[PDB]
Amino acid sequence: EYQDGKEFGIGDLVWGKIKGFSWWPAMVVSWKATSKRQAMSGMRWVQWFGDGKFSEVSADKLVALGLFSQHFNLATFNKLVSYRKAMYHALEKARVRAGKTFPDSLEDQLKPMLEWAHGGFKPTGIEGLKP
Ligand SMILES: CC[C@@H](CO)NCCN[C@@H](CC)CO
Repeated sequence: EYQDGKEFGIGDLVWGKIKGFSWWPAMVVSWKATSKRQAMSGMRWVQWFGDGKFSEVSADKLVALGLFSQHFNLATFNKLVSYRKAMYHALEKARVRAGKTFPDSLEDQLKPMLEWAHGGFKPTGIEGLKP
């Protein structure tokens, strides 16, 4: 599955861009997770953080979550609680994968995770976000 010459494999944390939305964090999943169909060549099933829905998205409309500063939308973050919730769930997954720990509102748990992400996911850097 996903042998089409494009990047992103199962478990990869990504930003996904679907028409009419900010870049949104997601995880690349197997089509078997979706209960739908195999993805067309050149596409990936992703599951969006925050709402848990599945979309078939072109691999060219995906970027690594680790490219964080570049794709994080501060306006969307300020405007939408659903986006903030998505960030939390996405960064929590990132955090556990990287072996990272932080020292309790949504915005308060989020604060150091966001700082971590925005700052480059130190000390591991983005290699720590790998599945
Ligand atoms: C319209 C409902 C809102 C709240 O979850 N969706 C947030 C955006 N996430 C969708 C688009 C990336 C994925 O369904």
